Amino acid sequence: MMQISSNGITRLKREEGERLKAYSDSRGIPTIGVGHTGKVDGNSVASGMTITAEKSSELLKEDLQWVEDAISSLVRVPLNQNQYDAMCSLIFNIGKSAFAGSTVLRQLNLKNYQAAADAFLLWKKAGKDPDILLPRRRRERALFLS
Amino acid sequence: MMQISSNGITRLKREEGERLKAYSDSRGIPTIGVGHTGKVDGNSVASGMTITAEKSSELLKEDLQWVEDAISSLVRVPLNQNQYDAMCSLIFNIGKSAFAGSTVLRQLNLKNYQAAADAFLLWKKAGKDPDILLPRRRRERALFLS
Ligand SMILES: [Cl-]
Ligand SMILES: [Cl-]
Ligand SMILES: [Mg+2]
Ligand SMILES: [Sm+3]
Ligand SMILES: [Sm+3]
Ligand SMILES: [Sm+3]
Repeated sequence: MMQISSNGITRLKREEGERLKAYSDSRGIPTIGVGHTGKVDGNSVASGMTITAEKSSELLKEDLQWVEDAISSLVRVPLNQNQYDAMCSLIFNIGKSAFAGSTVLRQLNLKNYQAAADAFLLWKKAGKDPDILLPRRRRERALFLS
Repeated sequence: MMQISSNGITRLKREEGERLKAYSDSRGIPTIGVGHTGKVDGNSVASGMTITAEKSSELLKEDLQWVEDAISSLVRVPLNQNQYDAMCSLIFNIGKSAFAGSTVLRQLNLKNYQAAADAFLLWKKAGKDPDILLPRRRRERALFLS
């Protein structure tokens, strides 16, 4: 079945940021790679853990299973690989419940692909800045339409 | 099985912050209550949604089930309610994986309850600030020991 591509992983890494040495996120959660909070090689992520870029990518591919599963369960129209990779990036950011209720999903399921692409641009607010995610949304939209 | 107390809910709300009007968090995820990002009454959280404090408590108890499950799974020794409530607050913050690997847990299962309490104070860093969570940890430690 369809899964994120290597291009999709590179682009997502470059939107999210990669950190190959464990750190504490802004809430206090030990994290490594691209948002990996679970174990690595059977150990809890903790200060002192390092990983390779290969490991970071393989951890991300596994952590995306909920995203891929959301696409499979909710999306009822065909997606090309660029569309799929762009959707993975959006959903990994905004989360499953936000995606489930989104205009992106509604439009895609109507086979209104251009309108679905445009509706990425709605997911632009974070905190006190109403458009800080808009550049990322524009890049994802461009990937979708590629 | 054990469950969080009313006092434990009140204290956790104080630590986390409760927001009765939907907002977009620092990452862009629609959120309401005490960190609830899932659906509310069957619908996605979205701008303009407001909930009551009692609904916020209901959603928090739903969102704490993984925390209570983690304590039940991992801790094999007796806990009084204050200890339990403090642990709920720590874990809800640092996550299950971090707790599973922690000195808090290892010490607790050895029945070194004072050493477990003091190990709360290790979970103090977030982002680039080495001690930003220390005041919260001290309050949780005080609850644990009370
Ligand atoms: Cl692993
Ligand atoms: Cl309500
Ligand atoms: Mg799947
Ligand atoms: Sm490999
Ligand atoms: Sm898997
Ligand atoms: Sm500080």
